[PDB]
Amino acid sequence: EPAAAPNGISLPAGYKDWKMIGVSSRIEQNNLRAILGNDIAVKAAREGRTHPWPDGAILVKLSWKKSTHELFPSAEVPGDFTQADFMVKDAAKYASTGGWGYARWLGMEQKPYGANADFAQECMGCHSGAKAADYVFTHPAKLP
Amino acid sequence: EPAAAPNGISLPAGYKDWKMIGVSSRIEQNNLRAILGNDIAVKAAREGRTHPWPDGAILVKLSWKKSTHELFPSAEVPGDFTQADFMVKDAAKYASTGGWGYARWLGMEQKPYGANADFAQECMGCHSGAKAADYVFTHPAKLP
Ligand SMILES: [Fe+3]
Ligand SMILES: [Fe+3]
Repeated sequence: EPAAAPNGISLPAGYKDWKMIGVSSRIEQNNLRAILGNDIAVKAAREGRTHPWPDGAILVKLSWKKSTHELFPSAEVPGDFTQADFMVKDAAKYASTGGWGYARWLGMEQKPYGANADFAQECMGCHSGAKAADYVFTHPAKLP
Repeated sequence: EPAAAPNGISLPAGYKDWKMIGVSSRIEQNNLRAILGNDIAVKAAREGRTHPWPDGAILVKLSWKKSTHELFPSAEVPGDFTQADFMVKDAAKYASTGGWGYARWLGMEQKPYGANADFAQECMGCHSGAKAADYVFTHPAKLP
């Protein structure tokens, strides 16, 4: 089992089996990302209950290096897995980080990120830009 | 319910709840895609049972136009939904098209694509390029 994050959050088991909320590509990072969520999160996302997200909602963003497909150079496809970023909603328990518990695990080896238990202030530094949207940038992708 | 594709393939129910296989960005279309699969596909993907894919495997590629996040411009994020493309493995039934049943539904309106029952030959036009990988371009994204 991977080590916990320095703020005590354990790696959510089973996140590879979760349903999709969106996808993204970060230009500046040369990364492709999938955004998944547990069933609490997915229900919320689909029903628009995101002001705030419900307690128990977990979002995960999975990041891979962009490569190009060997048979189809215009297709940018995942290569190396770089990290898994989580946000766990618990309004009471993480009230100091805006009601979310942040945690990141690096690579296939899944080393928990962060020098100490205050690493999540780094997350907050950017995520506070989405404070109006409960610190979540992702808009759930449209599906019929 | 959406109409069946011209070759008789019905839209698979609950595809939006399928597990992820991968993601991609197609430079020449300015889209983002999510590649999901039914549980047969996902089990095959994860175990490397892709030479060939087993009968019953269904892959779906969901496509959105690329948009830029209003709060973070270097993040390309899904805009409008443009199409759902499906490949249904049945080596006997779809022997004429490489053992795969192809089908595409367009837009939020889920209009079946194709002029007639032979529309899949278009798909085979490019997919034949991936014949060494059982006509599947996608390489499952690697996760821990
Ligand atoms: Fe973030
Ligand atoms: Fe295709």
